[PDB]
Amino acid sequence: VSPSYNGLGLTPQMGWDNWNTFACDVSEQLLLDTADRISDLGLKDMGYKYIILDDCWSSGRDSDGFLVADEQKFPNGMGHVADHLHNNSFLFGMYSSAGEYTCAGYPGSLGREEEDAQFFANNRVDYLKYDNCYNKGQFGTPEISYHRYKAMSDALNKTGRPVFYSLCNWGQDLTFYWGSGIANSWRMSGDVTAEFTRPDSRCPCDGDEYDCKYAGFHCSIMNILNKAAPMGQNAGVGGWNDLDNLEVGVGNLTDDEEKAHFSMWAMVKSPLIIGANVNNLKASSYSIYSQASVIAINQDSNGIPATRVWRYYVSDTDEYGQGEIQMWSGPLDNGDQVVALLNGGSVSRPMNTTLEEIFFDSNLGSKKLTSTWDIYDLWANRVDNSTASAILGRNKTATGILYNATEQSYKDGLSKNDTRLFGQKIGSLSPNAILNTTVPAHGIAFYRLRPS
Amino acid sequence: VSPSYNGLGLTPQMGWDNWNTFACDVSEQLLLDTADRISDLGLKDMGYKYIILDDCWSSGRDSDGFLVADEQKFPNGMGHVADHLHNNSFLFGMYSSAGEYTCAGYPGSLGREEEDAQFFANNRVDYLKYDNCYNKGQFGTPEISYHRYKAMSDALNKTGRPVFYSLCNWGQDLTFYWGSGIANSWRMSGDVTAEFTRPDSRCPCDGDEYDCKYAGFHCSIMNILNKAAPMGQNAGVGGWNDLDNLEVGVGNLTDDEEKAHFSMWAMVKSPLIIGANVNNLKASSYSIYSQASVIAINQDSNGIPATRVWRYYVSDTDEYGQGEIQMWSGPLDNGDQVVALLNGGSVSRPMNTTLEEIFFDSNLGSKKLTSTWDIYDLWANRVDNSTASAILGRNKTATGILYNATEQSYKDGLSKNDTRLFGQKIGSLSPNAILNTTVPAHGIAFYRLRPS
Amino acid sequence: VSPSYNGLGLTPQMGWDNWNTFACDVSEQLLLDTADRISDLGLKDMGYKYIILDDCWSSGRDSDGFLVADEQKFPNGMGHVADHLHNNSFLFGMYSSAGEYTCAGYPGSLGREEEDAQFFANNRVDYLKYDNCYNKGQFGTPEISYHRYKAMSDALNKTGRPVFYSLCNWGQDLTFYWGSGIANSWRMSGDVTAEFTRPDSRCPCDGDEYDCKYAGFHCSIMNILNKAAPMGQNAGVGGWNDLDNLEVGVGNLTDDEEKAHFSMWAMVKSPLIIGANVNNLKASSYSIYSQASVIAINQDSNGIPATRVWRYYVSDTDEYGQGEIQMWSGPLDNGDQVVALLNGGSVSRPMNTTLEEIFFDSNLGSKKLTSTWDIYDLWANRVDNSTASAILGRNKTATGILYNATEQSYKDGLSKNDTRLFGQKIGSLSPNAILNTTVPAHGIAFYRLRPS
Amino acid sequence: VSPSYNGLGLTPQMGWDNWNTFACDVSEQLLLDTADRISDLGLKDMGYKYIILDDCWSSGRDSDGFLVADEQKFPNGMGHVADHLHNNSFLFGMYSSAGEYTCAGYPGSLGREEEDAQFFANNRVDYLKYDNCYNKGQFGTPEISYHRYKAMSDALNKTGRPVFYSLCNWGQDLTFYWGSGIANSWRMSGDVTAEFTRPDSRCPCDGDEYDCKYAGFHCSIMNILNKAAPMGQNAGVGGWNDLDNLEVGVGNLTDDEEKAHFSMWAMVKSPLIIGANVNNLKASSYSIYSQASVIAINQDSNGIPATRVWRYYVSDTDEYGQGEIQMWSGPLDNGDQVVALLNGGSVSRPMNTTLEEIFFDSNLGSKKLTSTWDIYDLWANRVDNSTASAILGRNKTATGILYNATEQSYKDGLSKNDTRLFGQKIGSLSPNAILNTTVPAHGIAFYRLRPS
Ligand SMILES: *[C@@H]1O[C@H](CO)[C@@H](O)[C@H](O[C@@H]2O[C@H](CO)[C@@H](O)[C@H](O)[C@H]2NC(C)=O)[C@H]1NC(C)=O
Ligand SMILES: *[C@@H]1O[C@H](CO)[C@@H](O)[C@H](O[C@@H]2O[C@H](CO)[C@@H](O)[C@H](O)[C@H]2NC(C)=O)[C@H]1NC(C)=O
Ligand SMILES: *[C@@H]1O[C@H](CO)[C@@H](O)[C@H](O[C@@H]2O[C@H](CO)[C@@H](O)[C@H](O)[C@H]2NC(C)=O)[C@H]1NC(C)=O
Ligand SMILES: *[C@@H]1O[C@H](CO)[C@@H](O)[C@H](O[C@@H]2O[C@H](CO)[C@@H](O)[C@H](O)[C@H]2NC(C)=O)[C@H]1NC(C)=O
Ligand SMILES: *[C@@H]1O[C@H](CO)[C@@H](O)[C@H](O)[C@H]1NC(C)=O
Ligand SMILES: *[C@@H]1O[C@H](CO)[C@@H](O)[C@H](O)[C@H]1NC(C)=O
Ligand SMILES: *[C@@H]1O[C@H](CO)[C@@H](O)[C@H](O)[C@H]1NC(C)=O
Ligand SMILES: *[C@@H]1O[C@H](CO)[C@@H](O)[C@H](O)[C@H]1NC(C)=O
Ligand SMILES: *[C@@H]1O[C@H](CO)[C@@H](O)[C@H](O)[C@H]1NC(C)=O
Ligand SMILES: *[C@@H]1O[C@H](CO)[C@@H](O)[C@H](O)[C@H]1NC(C)=O
Ligand SMILES: *[C@@H]1O[C@H](CO)[C@@H](O)[C@H](O)[C@H]1NC(C)=O
Ligand SMILES: *[C@@H]1O[C@H](CO)[C@@H](O)[C@H](O)[C@H]1NC(C)=O
Ligand SMILES: *[C@@H]1O[C@H](CO)[C@@H](O)[C@H](O)[C@H]1NC(C)=O
Ligand code: NA
Ligand code: NA
Repeated sequence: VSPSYNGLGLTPQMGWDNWNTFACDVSEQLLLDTADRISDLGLKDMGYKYIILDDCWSSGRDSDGFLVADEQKFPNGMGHVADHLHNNSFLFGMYSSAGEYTCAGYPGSLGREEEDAQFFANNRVDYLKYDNCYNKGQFGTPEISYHRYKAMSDALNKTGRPVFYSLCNWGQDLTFYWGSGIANSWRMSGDVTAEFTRPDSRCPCDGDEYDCKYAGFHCSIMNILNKAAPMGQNAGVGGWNDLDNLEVGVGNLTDDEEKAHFSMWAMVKSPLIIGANVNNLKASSYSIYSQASVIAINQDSNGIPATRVWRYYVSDTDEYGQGEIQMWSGPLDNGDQVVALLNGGSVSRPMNTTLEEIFFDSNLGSKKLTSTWDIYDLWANRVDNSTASAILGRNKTATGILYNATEQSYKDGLSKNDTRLFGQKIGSLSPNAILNTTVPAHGIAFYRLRPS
Repeated sequence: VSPSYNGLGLTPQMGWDNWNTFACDVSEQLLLDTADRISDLGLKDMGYKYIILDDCWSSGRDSDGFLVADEQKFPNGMGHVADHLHNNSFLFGMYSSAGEYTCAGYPGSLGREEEDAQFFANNRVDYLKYDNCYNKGQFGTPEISYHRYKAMSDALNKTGRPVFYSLCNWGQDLTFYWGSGIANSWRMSGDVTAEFTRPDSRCPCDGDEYDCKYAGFHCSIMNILNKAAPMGQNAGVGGWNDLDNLEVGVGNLTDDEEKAHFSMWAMVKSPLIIGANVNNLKASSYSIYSQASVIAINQDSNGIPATRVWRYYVSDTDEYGQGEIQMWSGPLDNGDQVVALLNGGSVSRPMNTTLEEIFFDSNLGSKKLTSTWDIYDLWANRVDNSTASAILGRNKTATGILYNATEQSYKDGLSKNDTRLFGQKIGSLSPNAILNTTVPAHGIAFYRLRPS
Repeated sequence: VSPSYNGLGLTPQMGWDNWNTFACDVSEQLLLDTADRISDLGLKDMGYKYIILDDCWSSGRDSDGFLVADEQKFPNGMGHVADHLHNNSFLFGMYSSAGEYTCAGYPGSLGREEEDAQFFANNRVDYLKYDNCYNKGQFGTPEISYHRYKAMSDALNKTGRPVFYSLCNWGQDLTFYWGSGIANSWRMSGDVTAEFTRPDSRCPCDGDEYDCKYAGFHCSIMNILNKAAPMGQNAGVGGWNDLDNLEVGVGNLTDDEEKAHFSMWAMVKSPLIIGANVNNLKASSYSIYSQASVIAINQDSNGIPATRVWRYYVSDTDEYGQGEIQMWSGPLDNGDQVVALLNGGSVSRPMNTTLEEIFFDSNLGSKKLTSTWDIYDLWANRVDNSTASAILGRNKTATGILYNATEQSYKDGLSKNDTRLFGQKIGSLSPNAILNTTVPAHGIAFYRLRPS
Repeated sequence: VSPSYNGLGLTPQMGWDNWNTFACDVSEQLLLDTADRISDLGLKDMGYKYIILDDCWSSGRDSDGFLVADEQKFPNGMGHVADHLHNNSFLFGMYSSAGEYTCAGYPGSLGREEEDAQFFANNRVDYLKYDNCYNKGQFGTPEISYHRYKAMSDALNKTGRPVFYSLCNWGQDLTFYWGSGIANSWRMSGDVTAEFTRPDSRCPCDGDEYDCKYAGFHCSIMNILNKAAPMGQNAGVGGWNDLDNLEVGVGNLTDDEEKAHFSMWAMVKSPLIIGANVNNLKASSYSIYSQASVIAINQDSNGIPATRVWRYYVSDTDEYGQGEIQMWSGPLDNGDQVVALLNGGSVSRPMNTTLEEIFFDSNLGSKKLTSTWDIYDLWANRVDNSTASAILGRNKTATGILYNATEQSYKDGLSKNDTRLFGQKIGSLSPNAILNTTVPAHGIAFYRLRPS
């Protein structure tokens, strides 16, 4: 534990980034249309408040060496986009790289940190995603990467404008060890893709290689979760591990795959940044993003990432030879416990645990192991495909259907025993007894345990 | 071999640390009540003399930048705690981190070494445990970690007050190579836990990964012993490998597990720091901590860590799939040999060795291989559960029961053939013959060999 | 993506280097005789335009510390060789090492970069191959190797003469990450040899060890391709991965082995540098080097290295126990796709794929997966052994037989639907259908897919 | 290739070091008695000319900070020992460490290089073995270790006295890459021990881990040879890989084990430093050290370490589970080839090769593969146990029995077809035919091939 370095990131950030679905094809209009949609779907008031403009936004630098926004894409400048966002209670995120160029080859901020931070503050930006392309050999040890990322941390501080600082160096040089003192979150892997298990030659480090020398990209969901597993102990209030944008509503993930993915990102206290096109978002994916019960886990006050209790490889493997099952467990601020039974195997299987496994650091005879716990299904009462379809088609309003965190914070809701934040009680677990469930292929049993 | 850098640590340190059982809930009263108990149990006069106050003791820094003790927890200042300790023939240990913050998020000493060392000397501290949380990217190579730890070594020297300097950087950047010239001991792994074999996702480096890039914590007893195995050659008089505080009397280790753990920590010349709550210590655990014969191994003059002679995996595995058997052997200053037959398997098994294996660096026809050796059981004559229970319940005194090392040092005792320091002769081993014993699951046969 | 650092290497370089076949036995006469032959074979006008003089060319340094060409080997100086080359529309490459000495022990350029770059510019050199022998400990981290290679990059820039800068540090210290900002290409492995699969003790890093600490040499074709596989994502316009000179026409590779080797080097956008003796080049090898269709892949505008889609080990292993099969796929600027079915096994086998695998980053229902694609065999219409033998024996001219890229660029040819650049249409692949072929041992099916 | 940095080490050094058999118990008398014995046994005139005094020779430093020889062990100073050695045509070696202390805890030379080099030159020393104990964190990257070893290289040069500079840093930080420009030889592993295969917990890096982070010691013969295998390419005239002192005549190696060990150290161009006590040396070991034919391999002019052609694990394993077979081959300056068939398995086995395997870098149809080669057994005509026993017992003189390299160099002897340097012709190997032999357990077939 340490205080937040800048007072921000007291819980992981939530929002949306245009990259997965728009790439370099960005504009003021795109950003504001999306923001309007995120507001109208009631997703903004669930906490998805950072509208993060990614790469390809600039056209070069002026005679003073200042970044210039592309005037075709942003005819009114960036500050004007910020103003529209702020006027609808959004926060505005922008992008650069700690290199000569950005990943798409636009002007990068390496050695230009003071001017570039100043540009972002002049344009009323609230968040910076800060990449690792073209870093001119300034990597390879913790100390060199730390000083490069600190250069922009300090420059942003110098502006006097609070900026949520999001590192994007893919875990390179053990970022989880040094991120907290200079940043609010850090990517800890190469880019995720809409694949649950698929090994990819562009992502050469497997799930056990958390200290990876070629982060790459097109890393699968499970590859990234596995990399993140040991890293929870180095995250907490003010500084989070970042498992990359959610692929919910992107590509061809099954409903089970999307539930597993959203639930596990929540449970490890990853940022929850929508990667989908919200104006081209299907019903099942929308109700995943809108599951208040799961977001409440992610937004637990004094948040602690959950711990992987066990992992076993199974003979039920998919088309790519992949198949493993995992149990995760983690404390919650009100005294409850989050439990995940994760079936990464190719077939539906029964999955089981006990209080001894769930309360993994509790001694025999402790009050946690001696007590009875009520099991709540965190996926109960999800917005059904019909209501979701109605809301997306603008025939129904999200107001009164989705939980409004702006009106009543997750903390306050949990205190008042709000049904929408706990899911449904489905039973109880006593000492000596076992919790048994059937878990779909590439799916999850996601529970909140409460003292009876 | 090299001289002790500061004249201290001529044998490994012994004492107690409040962390395992009290965490941040510390006070003067806790410290003095515990110290009184350690004195009264006769554990102080066995050599357990460092009372080490861990994290969470400070409240901030004053207008001069000096550390301030929490005045609620320490109403009289730290120097007053030291005075009480010294008046009962104890030594006083304190804690900081070579980082911006301590592990629990209190003020750290990085870049503040001169003031902080001065604070400790002003408060009459005799020992510093010096952590590795929040190190601001100052790790990753031997040279950078060495200079950070040297900064505090030098600062402590500058005060003129002798301070036993205990490194806590978890082996990071090959500490065993550089610790000796600037420190008296160094942690060589992530934190131990009360588990004999259990792999843990928070401790991602297995037993063979001595050069680990994510030390983590909740590492099992065997995981840490295995990591330590190759490191014995880089320890000795003045500078020791530190396998973390003893879990004897903590959690739910079996009696065999606690004997194996205490015996192996002694045998590799780890510090022997009680991790138990001494005012909530069970009988079997108390008599483990009080085994004079085993402490005498640890406190051998001109101490040499023992060497692992062999390791084999066995089919008898526990609930976590773990099972291995090991033989260790090491020289003792008086010419005797310590031998350990370690059964990490899940079932009781017969275990065997010969003089050739025991005296692993002796040539055929050498006088060690040609001679007959008397076998002594170092666990013979342990304080029985009844006497231990009586002493702990304050119905019997430890005086005249436990060995008094203050009255007569371990060195002197061994010279005078003191029965309490050798255990019981159980037989002899001749050339060509084999030593056979039955060793309990997760247990040990721990012997001292003497020339007949 | 980033712009070319110096405006060169817009596509990978093509040419010839004397090393494989002449070693230190070089002279003006050798160079000009070879160049005449490369011109007359029509290989120059296919794009093989860099005549690269390798090691052993100098005799020492003069009283000013300037490099001196060996006056026995180069009686007229180097600039005179350049002039002859330029007068036949060739470009001239030379060699040094970023060390005290070159690999063969001649004067190296480390700490002498300004003078040596000046020497090369004074002698009208167009290309520098820059080795990594005898680097005086200046390696081990990205930052140190980057600064050493940057020293010569800057020195060459200072001369004002455009020089194509080719790194030869064998991938050491993750060159693919830092090469682009200071160089046009970088060797990414130890030296290739004329072996398709053979493990060699002089090349201790296997195919999966892309981050290798002892690059070595005598690395097999497949060893180097495997190392290169994850690296494609860090290559592109202006800066390429270099898989070493082609062994086509060197040693005893089969015709299938040479086709696989040439096709895969083309497909990953490696430089295509002839390693053969062109005055001692056999017919089958000549027609491999002259396959316009395959060169057009390598010289695709806005070039993207292909991606390895899958790799499986097979039971059909060669004399060295090696056997694997691979599928590669990559985009082409005009919208076509290159597909490679690679049979590294010891026997001829059927090989298969689908549109879903070929278009690996396309979603179900996308227009690429829903469309029908015409399959073109890129090895169709290769110059037959008879015509090749006739041309090599100076009985037939290459004019009107080999494609003339000087007359009409690869880009322009592809636009005009030139038959010589596409191979032969052999069928079509529809959704849901499978592409089936038989692939010879150590051979390849190499296709261009075009929308029907 | 590069020139020798200082003109020395044109072939690997030969001599003797007192450590293995005398440890810290050294004196002038020991050194001169041993030297007299090495002279009288005719071993000096075979090339064993460096008498290397190891650790524990000093008593401290004087008021000027100069090293002081222990006046009890060296009553006349070191220069006087040098004079006696030089007067019997020996060269004198001494020892320090690139650390605060030597390995045995005597004064080390780190930061004292100028004075210490001066001390050695003042005392007429010809050779320095320069250790790596207590290096004060100055390791971990190539650059830091290189600069530490360069500091003493430069200091020795500054004295103006030629000193053969022998590195002893156990291969740490890839010494084979940077040793040549500053030193004549470099240890490339932790200390050898008199075990042919035995894995040891004190030597945690196995045979494949050439880039080892804990070199350790008690490494077996095969462990060290395996580590050395890829390193041959970075050795040659002026700078050699050092596989540690020979264990021939030390401990309990079989005669086959000692022949394999001596032959392989010769063949890879390791230094050949006698580790035995020459006044307590058995007959079989003496005739191993005196095999002129094998020394001639090691002392080949323009020496090239041999290459491991293949390695296979066998089911015939020893008490430690070890068993592998290897073939090595290497060029010799006169055009001959050295071939080793190495049987590391537990039983006698037939071993076979062909000209294609022997001449591993030769193309089919080359003159080496098309020619017939005479096979010479390099172990033929070894001094029999009787003659050896007679010489050692001072009943026979070595003069006229052992080859005298002082009288006639190895180069000259080979030119004159001297029978003593070639062994005995036992047959011939033709194209298409196989060389078949039976090789004893842990033994070797060691051949020189000559064109018929
Ligand atoms: C995944 O594949 C499904 C078919 O299984 C496909 O329908 C999705 O693409 C989306 O299809 C929608 C048709 O109802 C269409 O309206 C939408 O534009 C389209 N999305 C895109 C980006 O083309 C695939 N998943 C996704 C989210 O693309
Ligand atoms: C391990 O579990 C045992 C039961 O097998 C449990 O009794 C121990 O906890 C201790 O129990 C004592 C009851 O006699 C009690 O007096 C003591 O307070 C309690 N310890 C703690 C810290 O709660 C468990 N081991 C330990 C040492 O905690
Ligand atoms: C590979 O081995 C073949 C035999 O299978 C051999 O012929 C090649 O060497 C070349 O042989 C030619 C005979 O027609 C000869 O003219 C040529 O000089 C010779 N090459 C060399 C360098 O000696 C072998 N391959 C190669 C390309 O060397
Ligand atoms: C290895 O073991 C053999 C027995 O197999 C033993 O004899 C050797 O020790 C040497 O024995 C000699 C007896 O003839 C004796 O003269 C000699 O001093 C002794 N060596 C030492 C150092 O004690 C063993 N090998 C060696 C070379 O020690
Ligand atoms: C935002 O609202 C403020 C009123 O609070 C107004 O002054 C400003 O013009 C608005 N900007 C935009 C772009 O809507
Ligand atoms: C700048 O840094 C200081 C911490 O040193 C902090 O108090 C302040 O909030 C920071 N300001 C901004 C704008 O982040
Ligand atoms: C909602 O639709 C998704 C597919 O988009 C499907 O997987 C899931 O089963 C549906 N849930 C319901 C309400 O049946
Ligand atoms: C300080 O260092 C010197 C060694 O240089 C030593 O003599 C002295 O004992 C040290 N003092 C303390 C208080 O540790
Ligand atoms: C002492 O009690 C422990 C349990 O606390 C038990 O394991 C052990 O067997 C007992 N020893 C005796 C004296 O029987
Ligand atoms: C030198 O560098 C600059 C880029 O800073 C570039 O504009 C110019 O083309 C370079 N000149 C040469 C000769 O490469
Ligand atoms: C051309 O010759 C090569 C051998 O050099 C052979 O492998 C191949 O089959 C031949 N191709 C033709 C035209 O048959
Ligand atoms: C010192 O170094 C130079 C090489 O710079 C060399 O010429 C000379 O021989 C060296 N002298 C000694 C004594 O090694
Ligand atoms: C010489 O003696 C050794 C044992 O010291 C033995 O291994 C070898 O067989 C003997 N050689 C002869 C001449 O038989
Ligand atoms: Na507007
Ligand atoms: Na004398």
